Parts: sequence; structure tokens; C-alpha cells
Amino acid sequence: DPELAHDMVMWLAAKGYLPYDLERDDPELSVNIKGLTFHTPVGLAAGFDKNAEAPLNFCKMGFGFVEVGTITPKPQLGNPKPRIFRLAKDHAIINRCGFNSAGLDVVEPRLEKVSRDRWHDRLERHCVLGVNIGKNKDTVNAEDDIREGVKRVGRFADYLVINLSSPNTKGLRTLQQRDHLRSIITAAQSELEKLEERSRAEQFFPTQTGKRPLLFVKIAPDLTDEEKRDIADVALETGLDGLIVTNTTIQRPESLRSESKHETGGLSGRPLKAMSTKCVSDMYKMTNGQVAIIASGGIETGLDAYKRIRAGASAVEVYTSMIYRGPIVARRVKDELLNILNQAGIYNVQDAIGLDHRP
Ligand SMILES: Cc1cc2nc3c(=O)[nH]c(=O)nc-3n(C[C@H](O)[C@H](O)[C@H](O)COP(=O)(O)O)c2cc1C
Ligand SMILES: O=C(O)c1cc(=O)[nH]c(=O)[nH]1
Repeated sequence: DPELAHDMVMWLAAKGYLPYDLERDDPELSVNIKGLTFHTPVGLAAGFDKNAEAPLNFCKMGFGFVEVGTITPKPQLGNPKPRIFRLAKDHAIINRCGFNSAGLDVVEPRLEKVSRDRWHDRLERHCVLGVNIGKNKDTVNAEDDIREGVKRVGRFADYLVINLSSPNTKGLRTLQQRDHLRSIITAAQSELEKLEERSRAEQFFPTQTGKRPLLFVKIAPDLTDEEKRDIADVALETGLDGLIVTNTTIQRPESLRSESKHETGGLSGRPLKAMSTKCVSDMYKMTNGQVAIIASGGIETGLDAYKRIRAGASAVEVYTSMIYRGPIVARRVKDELLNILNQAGIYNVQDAIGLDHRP
């Protein structure tokens, strides 16, 4: 069952008993991305550590970054169980958590905690922190709820991710329209424009940098081409930092086996690879690679990753892999990714970005 596989791995992570990394990762993997130094391009995807529980553990376990939940502002319970199925036969997961956070009241000090204690012991080669934020199912003006995730938990972020594509929350995937998208992105970056004083990183608004998280938008793979062109023609113009370029898909492709394949939810995993990998490409090269890209959806192998890294992502989030291959999907993908850099010719990762569109 994925539900408690997700939860015991999170528990074993929370007290930290899971196996750690060691070899200190070769610098070929170093990826600078609009001023954020990521050690590893592999990270954890925006659904595993929901309520900011144990980011730094999974981090020390070989992910160069994690991305905390989606944090709504008021606590939610989401949808009744059973809400998330394995589709074993084609390495896939339908899910329908319909958001289910503890809230910005609860996670604010959980980051305050992680923000202070991340600098101290082990003298870290800082593993990067992404904060993912969203709306209470039935919120009136969604422009009002994104505004709180910034005001609250956004100063703790190495990168804030406005979630606008969970197929399971009440008309949330419909916010990605030129007029709505632009409003939410502006309103968010109006809030990051709350820069304030001190004595007038450990102390201060602390993020492997002065502050002001590199902002991000999460979009569904189920976009039109009509509208990917809008979304893009917005992003450059809004000066959006980057796009996390794959939530789950609502789609249910033919050639799918495990009998649960008909279930209402967000399909993740293998059949989100081709889906997702093409929808990186159309955003890197519909934005001159100017708008940074972190991609997820079916990334389970260095070859999967490099394949997609080339395509235009400077980083790679994992979850459905992480349930099948285990927690060592981080180090196993790192290793395969590295070998594919030597064999190919251009070592490193930064070099390989945009290589499908390189002039
Ligand atoms: C059980 C589950 C919960 C998820 N929760 C979230 C979430 O809260 N916020 C979010 O932005 N994405 C969420 N996602 C989407 C994943 O973060 C990821 O983008 C998607 O699964 C595709 O990646 P993968 O197929 O490589 O795991 C979730 C996915 C799954 C399977
Ligand atoms: O609410 C959910 O269940 C959900 C959110 C999300 O962002 N992605 C997903 O697959 N499910």
C-alpha cells in the first residue's frame, strides 16, 4: 500500500533512522540556478514531506533539495481514504489528497526551526529548501491565500512554489489563464516585496543568500499549446523566476494495466514521463531558457533525468520513483546521471542544460 509506505518512510525520516548519504557528491552535479546553488539536481517532489516534518533528513539522505508539501493557510483534512493507489503494473500512482495540510500556523515555526538549525551541526553543504503553497479547497478569492503563504512561510524559502495544478482541489487547475496567472504571480511578488530590517545565515531571513526566494509556479502537464504559449508569454513579462514544470496528470492513457487505472485522481509515475518531458521542452524553448525550470513526473533513473535535464530542466523532483525504488532513488539517480555525463562528453550538469535546443 502506498499510503503507509508514504507515511512510515516519512516517520522513519522524521526520527531519522533511514540510511544517510556519505561520498559528498562530486562537483559535476553543482547547479547554479538563478542564484540558488543546488548541490544535487535530484530532489524530493512537492508531496512527500507535506507538513515540513523532516526536510533536512531526506536532504542528508542524498537529495540536493526537498520541497515541503503544499502548505495551505488553514488546516485541511482533504478527502476520505482510500485516497491514493499504487498502479504497480506500470509504475504509477493515482492520488486524490485534495490538499491536506496542517496550516501556516503549524508549519511557520516548523520552518523557523529548520531555518535556524540547518546552519549548525555537520556544517552543511546546504541542501536547498523549496516551500510549496496553496489554497483551502473552497477559498473565495485565491489571490488572498497565495498572499499569506508568502507573508508567512516565504521568507524561510530557498524557492517558493505557487501550486496551481493539483487536479484534486476545487477548480484550482483553472487559475493558469493569462489574466489569473498574471494576477497571482504579481500579488505574490508584491508580497516578496515585503523586505524589512535587522539590527536597525542563521539569524535574519535566512536562505543561502540574503533573502527573497526565487519564485516559482507549478503547472499541470494537461495544458494546451494555445495556453502553454500564454503561460510563457506571461512568465517572461511578469519576470517569474521559474516554472516547476509538472504536476500530476488527469489523463488515463490506453496501454495501462493495474486494475485501479480508472480512479479519480492525479496520475503520477512512468506514463507521466513522455507527457512531462515534452512539456519541459516547450517551456525552456518558448522562453529562451530565460525562465528557470524544475521538472517532475516519471523520473526514476539517471537516464530519465539526464534525458530531461538536457531538455531544459536544471533540476529533477521525485516521488513515485521514491515509492518503488525506495529512498536510495536519490543516490542511484545521481550515480547513473554522472556516468551519462562522461559517456556523452560534456561532464557536469550545468553544461547539459538546454542541449536539445543549443545553438
Ligand atoms: C501522493 C502524492 C501527493 C502529492 N502531493 C502534492 C502536493 O501537495 N503539491 C504538489 O505541488 N504536488 C504534489 N504531488 C505531485 C508530485 O509532487 C509530482 O509532481 C508528481 O507525482 C509527478 O512526479 P513523479 O511522478 O516523478 O513522482 C503529489 C504526488 C503524489 C503521488
Ligand atoms: O491534493 C492532492 O491530492 C494533490 C496535489 C498535488 O499537487 N498533486 C497531486 O497529485 N495531488
